[PDB]
Order: sequence, then structure tokens, then C-alpha cells
Amino acid sequence: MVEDHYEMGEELGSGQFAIVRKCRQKGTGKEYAAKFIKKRRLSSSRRGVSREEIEREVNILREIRHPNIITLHDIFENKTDVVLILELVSGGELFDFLAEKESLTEDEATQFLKQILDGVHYLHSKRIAHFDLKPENIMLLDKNVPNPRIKLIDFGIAHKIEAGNEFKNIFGTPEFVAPEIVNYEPLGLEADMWSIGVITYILLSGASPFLGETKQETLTNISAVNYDFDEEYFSNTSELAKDFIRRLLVKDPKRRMTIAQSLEHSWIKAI
Amino acid sequence: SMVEDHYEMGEELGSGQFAIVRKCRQKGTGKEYAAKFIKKRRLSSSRRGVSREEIEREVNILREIRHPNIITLHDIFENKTDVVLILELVSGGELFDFLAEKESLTEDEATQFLKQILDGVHYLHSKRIAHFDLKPENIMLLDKNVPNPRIKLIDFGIAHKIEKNIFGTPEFVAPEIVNYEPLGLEADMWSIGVITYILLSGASPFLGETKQETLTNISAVNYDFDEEYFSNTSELAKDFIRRLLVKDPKRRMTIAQSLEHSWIKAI
Ligand SMILES: NS(=O)(=O)c1cccc(-c2nnn[nH]2)c1
Repeated sequence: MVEDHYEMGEELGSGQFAIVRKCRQKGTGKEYAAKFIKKRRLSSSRRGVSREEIEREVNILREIRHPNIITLHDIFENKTDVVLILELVSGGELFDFLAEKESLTEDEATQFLKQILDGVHYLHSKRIAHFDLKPENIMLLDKNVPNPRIKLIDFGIAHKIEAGNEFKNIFGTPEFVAPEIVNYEPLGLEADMWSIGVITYILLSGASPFLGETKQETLTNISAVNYDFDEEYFSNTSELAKDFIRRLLVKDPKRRMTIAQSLEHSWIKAI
Repeated sequence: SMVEDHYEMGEELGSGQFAIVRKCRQKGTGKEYAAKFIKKRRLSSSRRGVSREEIEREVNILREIRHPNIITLHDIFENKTDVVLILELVSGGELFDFLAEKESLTEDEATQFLKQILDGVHYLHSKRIAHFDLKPENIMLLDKNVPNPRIKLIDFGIAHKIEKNIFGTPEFVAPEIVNYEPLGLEADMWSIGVITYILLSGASPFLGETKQETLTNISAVNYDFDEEYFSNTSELAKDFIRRLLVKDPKRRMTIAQSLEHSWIKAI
């Protein structure tokens, strides 16, 4: 029982069938975030989260030990919930911190981007695709210190990306498989690299590159790679910054820069 | 509970991915089952054992299913090293082996067995479960020594529940996600087409001399009905197969349509 081991406090937030509360561990006094994930009862139900999806997330969280990523401290389960005891991240969203400023220079921005890249480099080294990198999932540990530390959060749709042959072997031979299996192109780590390109674009310019009037229009823009570097937004942005973004916002995932290439890019190597 | 307190373990029946199957008997009823011992992956292990996620995925599917043409899960235990599934004992062997032993097999007899496969798949699809590994070796008989043997579909090791998807902002999502086309129930319908083609002819429609040829043949839907091998096969049967072996999953017969097709419905 979690309440026997942690003193539960205020609600901090809520997401997909989950409620996050602040807590404090009895005995140590250390503070954490307790994420209560509502379990799905019957497999036919669309409420809660299936046990297998909870496990997928927990298995990924268990592996993580990097300063730019949230960590898992403990786990409990009661009748209705799986309770993850996570690192407490209190500094808010990176972009909300940046909002307190009157302006932001390209060099100030790249300080933070390097941290995001370092976190993603760690994840990708373990074959973990986050799949929902966006500003809301880029938090700060503490926003009042001189050099705030980025924390990537929310592994709710993260997956480990198996080697390509691990898929094919499961069928024994291809004799009975359909064409959509033969031609199956799995989602991979490249998707996160795209997201990084979008994050960089907005971090530097304040503009969202693909946002349309409706979600459907945004999706059309993404699929067409319909963006530009208009001077109203990019007149104080370097050419190397634009090159970095261009090499990420590539439709073909196989032609996009990888995280290693991103870190070797001259724009990033310069600091 | 420990499994040994409830079941007498017997002889080894088979093996799976990090799994051993043993015959067993329930204490208190004397009824026989198959016990499948699946080795759990340790948190410090990379590749040994089966992941908890994959065990849970399959178990949650098995827990849901009850139908005469599908293997039944009777009990589950877990100890330090293994998850143990107590499954219905399916003893009659492969359908295709039983058929190969018949003096003669008529098209009408063939359709009656095919209809049982369709009944099982109709049930699975009604629960949004794609089997994804339908092939002769997963189509067994419960008991072969009866006048009309009952088909049992087995092996839910790669089966999945089937279901834009983005509840928050789409602004950061990659084009391959925006354009993602998940694998679906239609894949099982293709497999049924291939099974039917082999059932009637003994030939495989897409198999090539190498793996790449087989893959290429599937993708192009490059098959035909050889005059010799299909000389005793009705046009109505060929029509059934043609309406399943279709490249676009959206244009294949669904399970409901397959059961309504005159080849099945006429009998
Ligand atoms: N407290 S919160 O609203 O930012 C929130 C909501 C849902 C999930 C998380 C989370 N998941 N993994 N790490 N943090 C956080």
C-alpha cells in the first residue's frame, strides 16, 4: 500500500487516465510525484490503460538513469491503479520560463537545445523512441537556479525499437503473410529527430512551422513538409541554425539526421 | 497458489519462444490440459526470456476468448521464474495432416472445414483481435477420432487488439506518424485466401525460390491458378480466393463477407 509508505499531497496535474499528486516518502522525507494510472478492467473497455501498456511504460522508465530524463523511484499497485513514484520536477515548462524574458539570443537558446539533444542521445542509445517530444514534455527541474536543467517527461507512448529482423522471424516464413506485412515500415527513432527539428524552429523563432487553422490543416502541412524560413521570423537566425533544422525536417525518415549527426553538426559543436 | 498443488505434471508436448509445454491433469477433476511454462525475462537480462509486456498482451487476449473453434485458457499461475498457462489440450494434430490422410476429399468437405476456420475468425474479429499468424500449422483438430472433427485455432503469440490517435497538439508529429497505416484484421483475411488456395490444390500461391522472390510475389499479388493443379476446382471456389488475395486491404472481403459468399453459404 502506497499510503503506508508515502504521504500524499496536492494534485499537480492530469493526463491520459492518470492523475499526478505530490508526495513525500515516509522515513526519508524525500519528495516525489506519484502518478496514479487507472487500470483498464475488461479488455473490451476503452477506459483506463491496459496492463500491457502500463508495463511497456514502466519497463522503459526502469532503465532510465540520465540527468535530463525523469526517473522512476518506486512502484505500487492497488485495486484500481498502478502508482508510479517519479522524480519530482518543479520548474515548469521550458517555454514558460523563456516567457519571463524580454528576448532570447540564439546562443542562450542553444544552451537548452544541447540538453534536449543529450537526453535524446541517451534514449536513442537504448533504442527508446519517445514519440511525443513537444514543448509541454520539456520541463525544468528548478527554474530559479543560474543554469536550469532540462527534464524530459511523459513516456506514455514511448517504445523500444527492435532490430528489423526481430519482426520478420516471428512468422516462421513469409508464405502466409499479407502485402501490408511484407511492406511494413515501422516507426522509429527518426520520428523524434523530426520533432526536435520542430522544437528548434519554434525555440528560435516563436513560430510554429506547420500549424494550420484546424488540426487537419496542420497535418496536411506536416505531410507536405510545407514550411519556410520567412525573414519576419528568421532575420536574426544564423544560416547554420537553419541548416540544422532543414536536415531534420525531411519527409523521408531515412534521410533525416540521426541524433549522433545532430550532435556532430557544426551549429551544435560550436556550443 | 502454485501450479503443482493443483495439477499433476506429465510428459513434454512441445516448445515455443522460451517456453516448454507439458501435459497435465487437474487434481479434483482428473481432466487433462496442456501447461505452457513461459520463462520470464529478468530485469538484468537483454534477450533471455519473454518480456512481461508480451506475456500480458497474449494473456489478455486468451482471457477474453471463448469459442468452440479457438483454444481455451483454463488457468494461469506464476512462480519465481515462469508464467504458466493451463490451456485446453488439443490432441488431434494439424488439419492439413488429417485431410492428407483421406482417401478422397471433395470440395464440399473442404468447405465445411474452412467454414469452421471462418467461424473462429469471425469471433476473433468481433473482439477486434487480429491473429496475424494464421497458417496450417496453427489450425489444429481437437480430436481426430470423431466423425466430424472440430477445428481449433492456436498460437496467439503475435495476436493483437486492433484500435487521429493524437489527443494533444499535432504540431510536432512526424509525417510517418501522420500517415501511419496500422496493420489490421484484413491481414487475417489474406491469410485465409492463401490457406484456401493450398487446401484445394496443394500448391502455394506466392512461394518463390528464395525469400526475396516470395516477398516480391506477395507484394505484387503475382499468382495464378495452374490448369493442372486447379483442374478439379470450381470457379466459385476460385472466386472466393480471388476476393481475398487483393493488395489493398480495404478491398478484401471481410470475415462477414466471406461467410456470405456463395461458396460458403450455398452449402
Ligand atoms: N503533472 S503533469 O500534468 O505535467 C503530468 C501529467 C501526466 C503525466 C506526467 C508525467 N508522466 N511521466 N512523467 N511525468 C505529468
